[PDB]
Amino acid sequence: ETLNGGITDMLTELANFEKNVSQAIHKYNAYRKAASVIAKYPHKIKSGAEAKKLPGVGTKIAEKIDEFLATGKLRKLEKIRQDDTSSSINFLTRVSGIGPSAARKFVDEGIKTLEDLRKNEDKLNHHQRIGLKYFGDFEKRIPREEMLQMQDIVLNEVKKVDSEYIATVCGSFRRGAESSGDMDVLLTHPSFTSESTKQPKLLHQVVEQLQKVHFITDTLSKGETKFMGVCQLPSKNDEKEYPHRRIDIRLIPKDQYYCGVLYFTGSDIFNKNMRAHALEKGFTINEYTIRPLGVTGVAGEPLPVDSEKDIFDYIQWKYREPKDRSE
DNA sequence: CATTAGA
DNA sequence: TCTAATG
Ligand code: NA
Ligand code: NA
Repeated sequence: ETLNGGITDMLTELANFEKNVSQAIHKYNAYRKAASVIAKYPHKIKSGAEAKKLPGVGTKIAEKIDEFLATGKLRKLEKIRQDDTSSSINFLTRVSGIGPSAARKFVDEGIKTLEDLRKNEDKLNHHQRIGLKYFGDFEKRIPREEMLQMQDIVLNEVKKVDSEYIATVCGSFRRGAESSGDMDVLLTHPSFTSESTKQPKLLHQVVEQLQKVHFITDTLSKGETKFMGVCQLPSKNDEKEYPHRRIDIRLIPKDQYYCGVLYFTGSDIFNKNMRAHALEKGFTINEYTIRPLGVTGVAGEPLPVDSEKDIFDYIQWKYREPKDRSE
């Protein structure tokens, strides 16, 4: 957690670079299992050889660990950190819609900068267009203050469209959080579940409602169950307009709402931990259901959930407010 | 780990 | 269809 800090830090810098800059899946997959285990290690790594005794650590990484142990730096790391090209890839990538794949391509074409991007908006598809368009706003965190405003809006229209709809703002926002990266709305309706063959309109209707009143201002992607777009708070009695914020709404079969809601609320850790608990308690939990575990090894049979409570009860735990779903 | 776009 | 990109 800190005893192995720079080493795992370096290890991860390395990993990242294989993946994005080069296309070295393996190498990259390498650096990471390494960084995974040396991080688990209970003692201060004093040398290569020592590290070396670990699973995943090879001659390769070892060598690296020595140089870094020996001197506060690594050359390769020093070179990459300099390198224009690899620098560029790191940057473009920050643009929603721009992955490494495209990052690479643009670069080799000569688009390195943000400006570069503009002069060639034409080489970009929609997503990247918006991504570029709202680059600055997309990077800004979302105040809880704002979040409450946003939330207030969505729940409102959603209702007006159908009073039978159930929506939930999941994420850190849900768990207290003073800020947030983007709004996630979990949605379901009673006429939509595991069997009942869809009703795409169900998503569509609300997306529409939202655009109608000007909340959603762009669409990154609209499918029949997942909409990914852009929103914005009505810039009041002017002098101050709001940022463009990413937003995603997802339709869920009423019959899996809670797991889904559980899950999305996180935290990444509470999950696992909650996840690990249900196992002993003779169960299984994933994004959608909860299945009693059978002896033969595994087993199935989706248990009936009407609230986040049902889940807890099931596994006989303490209903934990979201606020405290921190770990 | 799954869904949407794209070409 | 495969492949990319967010989540
Ligand atoms: Na080893
Ligand atoms: Na990006």
